[PDB]
Amino acid sequence: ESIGEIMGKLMQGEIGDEELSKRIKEIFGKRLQWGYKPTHQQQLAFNLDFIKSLKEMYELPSAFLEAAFGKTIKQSGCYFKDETTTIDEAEEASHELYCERAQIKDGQTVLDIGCGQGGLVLHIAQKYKNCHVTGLTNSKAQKNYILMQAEKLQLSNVDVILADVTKHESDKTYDRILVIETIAHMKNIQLFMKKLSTWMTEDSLLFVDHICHKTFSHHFEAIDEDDWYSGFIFPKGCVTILSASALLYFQDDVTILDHWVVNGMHMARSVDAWRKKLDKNMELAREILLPGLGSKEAVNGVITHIRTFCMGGYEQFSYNNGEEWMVAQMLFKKK
Amino acid sequence: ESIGEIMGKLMQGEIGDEELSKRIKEIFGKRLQWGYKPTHQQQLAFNLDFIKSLKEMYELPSAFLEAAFGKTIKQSGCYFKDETTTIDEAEEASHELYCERAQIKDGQTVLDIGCGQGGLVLHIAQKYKNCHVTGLTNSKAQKNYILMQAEKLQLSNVDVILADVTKHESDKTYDRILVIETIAHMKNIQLFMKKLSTWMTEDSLLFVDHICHKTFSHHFEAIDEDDWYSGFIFPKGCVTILSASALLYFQDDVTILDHWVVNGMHMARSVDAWRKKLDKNMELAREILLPGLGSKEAVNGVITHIRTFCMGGYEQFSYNNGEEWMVAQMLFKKK
Ligand SMILES: C[S@@+](CC[C@H](N)C(=O)[O-])C[C@H]1O[C@@H](n2cnc3c(N)ncnc32)[C@H](O)[C@@H]1O
Ligand SMILES: C[S@@+](CC[C@H](N)C(=O)[O-])C[C@H]1O[C@@H](n2cnc3c(N)ncnc32)[C@H](O)[C@@H]1O
Ligand SMILES: COc1ccc(C[C@@H]2c3cc(O)c(OC)cc3CCN2C)cc1O
Ligand SMILES: COc1ccc(C[C@@H]2c3cc(O)c(OC)cc3CCN2C)cc1O
Ligand SMILES: [Cl-]
Ligand SMILES: [Cl-]
Repeated sequence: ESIGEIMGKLMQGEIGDEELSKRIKEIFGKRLQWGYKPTHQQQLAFNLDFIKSLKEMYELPSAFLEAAFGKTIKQSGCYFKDETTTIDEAEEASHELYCERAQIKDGQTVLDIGCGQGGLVLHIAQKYKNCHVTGLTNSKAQKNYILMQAEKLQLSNVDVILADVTKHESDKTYDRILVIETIAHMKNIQLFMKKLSTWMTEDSLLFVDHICHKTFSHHFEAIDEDDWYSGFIFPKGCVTILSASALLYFQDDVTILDHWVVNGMHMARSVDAWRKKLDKNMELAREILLPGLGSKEAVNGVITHIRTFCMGGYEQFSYNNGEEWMVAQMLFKKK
Repeated sequence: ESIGEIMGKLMQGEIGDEELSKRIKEIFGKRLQWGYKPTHQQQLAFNLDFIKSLKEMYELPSAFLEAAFGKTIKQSGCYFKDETTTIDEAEEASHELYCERAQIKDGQTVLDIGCGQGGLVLHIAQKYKNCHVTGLTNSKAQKNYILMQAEKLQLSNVDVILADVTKHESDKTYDRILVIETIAHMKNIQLFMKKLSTWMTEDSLLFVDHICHKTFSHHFEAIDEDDWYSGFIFPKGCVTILSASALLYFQDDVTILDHWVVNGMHMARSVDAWRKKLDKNMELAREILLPGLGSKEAVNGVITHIRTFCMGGYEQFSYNNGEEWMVAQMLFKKK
């Protein structure tokens, strides 16, 4: 079977969920074989090579997003206490976790880099009325959504910077900088962390949450010629999965204070909840998308892409009961 | 069996080698059970707790040393290419490895912290005639030995500082600072690395080699009431075994450039070679020690201690084909 063949059946809805899950699980299995080395000597050689290599380097309508994601349209791993925890509850729990670990206190200036649909920005703004909370996003649609929500929620302490963070120049500093699942998209990590440090003072803290593998780093890209999945999900080579410890080697400009990981079952439950909600609201979703996409085929294409992302993410993060791919968190101060 | 009972039989030479090895292997096995956590979440919690805790904190005659250790009396893990590599060859190979990884070049000023009997100091001084090489040791006997050897070898580029490194104050800086298996003895790591950084310029490099476990950190101390070994070897709580990654969290004042580990079989072969050489020269060793110790019983005691250290070290570093306890190496520059 060629890529073309599998892609054909997938797009026609000819692959059942069990086969789809099985196929993607196998692809991730091959990544594990690629990444695990026989000795720690070899593991560190592999990991440091990757780290050294790094140092050399249309939008969906909000109504569709509301029908697939949770209440605040969080697009990052959430935190599920119970088997019965809803996605809305898991969003709030994860916001709370970030506030704790980043040591948010009322009255601080807070910058959220790559703030998405602004769930965390709105959470902090509501909980800490004396905080001034700035979201930074490269999407005008996202900025517009956040500002409307802030207006609706009677929040007066929210602003949004519309910028490519890699290009953004400012003299402004913040007490707290948060980066929630944005760093995977950063082409230039060393320069990224350096830039963030220039937006900190001696009293600031930087909190980063990133998708990871516990042991090794990898680009999200085809493992071989049999891998139809990786390039389907990310048609660009624009996504890097750092190991859980990779950022420890990026302390030129910031210094680590604390380090955690969150088991991958939380991410797995997140993507599962999105997949189930999209499935439930499938008819509605196809209706919402049709105007802006132009044809039922183009609508089916976008839905297949998002649904497959969730199915694949489930297999990735649930692998070995969440003990392969997971979420890493780090707290830093400025040098 | 109480500690007293096992200690009694050990001191009388009543425990055969097989039983001795077995007993010590079991003690190390219990340490592994203590250190490995079921999830990476828990592993990082355990490791960060240890790291946070750190941030709150008679001499043997040279003739005896010559009869137990290799030619340069290296008292650190050596590097064995072949099954037939001698300890003398393994000493030289490890010196060479340090020179490569620390990027030693002719003409540099070089400081070796806790230089022991000065094998590395003498190696660098001989190989790089334009280097000025300083050893720092807290032992007058060690200083005296190094200076005599330098005289014998017609070396003019060696000096030795007699100091407790934790108390040593100087304005002098060095192009290269080497720390070979000394950091385990450092009570205050954060302050240690800070002090070293004040002896560096922007052009300096710092190379650290330390005994480690690949996964977790631990004090070298009794694992329970059945552990007669740990306190026998180190009657003080003065030895810490850092994980292979622990020093990544000590980058307040220095920044990592590279990171390696050396499989534990090299250390295992080192202690094995010492044990075999001591055994071969046993009669001679007892003769050498008798004057300064006063009784045959006191001589037997010192020999039992050193021999058991080697037997125990074998089981520790050879555990799981060298993939538990091993040697970590890191290269840093100043912030
Ligand atoms: C996976 S989403 C996480 C969003 C949000 N932090 C959350 O937790 O829901 C990553 C976000 O980074 C944003 N982003 C990616 N590259 C960016 C860049 N160069 N500048 C600014 N934002 C960027 C994307 O628009 C996206 O919303
Ligand atoms: C395990 S030996 C390694 C010696 C040598 N680097 C080698 O590789 O053979 C560690 C050395 O650190 C020295 N040392 C321990 N604490 C010290 C201190 N506070 N100041 C200076 N030297 C110290 C000891 O005297 C000992 O020689
Ligand atoms: C459909 O568009 C998208 C929707 C959501 C995301 C979120 C992104 C993401 C990326 C993954 O590879 C992943 O593995 C399971 C999980 C997640 C969830 C959180 N975050 C880090 C990216 C998209 O590109
Ligand atoms: C007998 O006195 C001693 C002789 C040599 C040492 C060397 C010390 C050491 C300590 C260990 O616990 C160990 O585990 C196997 C191995 C080694 C070899 C290298 N170095 C890091 C310490 C002593 O206290
Ligand atoms: Cl990320
Ligand atoms: Cl050490």
